[PDB]
Amino acid sequence: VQQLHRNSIQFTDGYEVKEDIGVGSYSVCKRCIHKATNMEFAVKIIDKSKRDPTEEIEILLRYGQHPNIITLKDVYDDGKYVYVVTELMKGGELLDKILRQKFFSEREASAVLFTITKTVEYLHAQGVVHRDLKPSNILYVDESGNPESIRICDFGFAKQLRAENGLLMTPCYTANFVAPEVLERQGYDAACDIWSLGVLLYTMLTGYTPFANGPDDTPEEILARIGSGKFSLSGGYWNSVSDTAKDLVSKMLHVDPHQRLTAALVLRHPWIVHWDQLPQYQLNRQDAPHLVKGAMAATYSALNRNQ
Ligand SMILES: *[C@H](c1c(-c2ccc(C)cc2)c2c(N)ncnc2n1CCCO)[C@@H](C#N)C(=O)OC(C)(C)C
Ligand code: NA
Repeated sequence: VQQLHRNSIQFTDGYEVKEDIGVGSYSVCKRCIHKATNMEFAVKIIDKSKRDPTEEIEILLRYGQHPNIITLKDVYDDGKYVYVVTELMKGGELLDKILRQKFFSEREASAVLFTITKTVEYLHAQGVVHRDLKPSNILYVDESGNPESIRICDFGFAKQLRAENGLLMTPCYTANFVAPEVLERQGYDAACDIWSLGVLLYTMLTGYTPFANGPDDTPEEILARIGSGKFSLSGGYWNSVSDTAKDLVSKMLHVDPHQRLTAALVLRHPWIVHWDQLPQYQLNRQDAPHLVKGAMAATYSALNRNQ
């Protein structure tokens, strides 16, 4: 792999390291400054002895050109750590910014889901599944609040479909070859990416998550809700929401992964297609962004205990 950058020169040579902006067990995101131009960037630093970042980086190299995918700017490998330099996101988490907008509308929500689902329809069509589309991994690059500034930002769990050979495959070229039940697994992962977008949508419309009330909810109870197939689309915050939007929600959160909408079908839904008939007036939402952040972290911690 030309992703063998161990031979060139120094990250610390060309950038000034600033503060952490995110932390995990085998990687860290810090903010940084390109010494020569004084321009700001983010840099995920990845421990090579703990994880192999090759698939993330390749995916970023091939698809980072997408207007709604985080854009890779540089990358180093001093041997022990890979330094992945990107554009720095100045708009914060998308869902959080939206929840703190008292007058957010259905029309806005549809444009947001369009932009995001368009992006995942493209990834899926190129054989990529994200596997971890939580709302905290979707950010705004600036504070304009335009859909154009949405970025999906972490591909640390993303998977590119391959044949046994180790050769890259698109869902379209299904001739080979390396297709043993791996078929169904990719098919299920893309369905989980859609589910995650259903969760995002639910929460945008009403200001709460469908399967968790706060960070204190036990993982067992969240899983029971998730597996019950049942969730409320009535009353309170749901009264003021169109029936077209509730319909789309039911189909993106459909408990049956085989009945769950595809990205392609999501974009053919009237709530996405006839945006121009969607109301621009206020939605009636709960106002508890921090509680939601907790419930969201709870929902994914409960799902990701194994993975
Ligand atoms: C990293 C992160 C990034 C970022 C994403 C991807 C790559 C290759 C490099 C950096 C980033 C950017 N570009 N702008 C603003 N904030 C950014 N963060 C921090 C978000 C808050 O934690 C994180 C993400 N996404 C991340 O996942 O960090 C750990 C893996 C948890 C350490
Ligand atoms: Na991009």
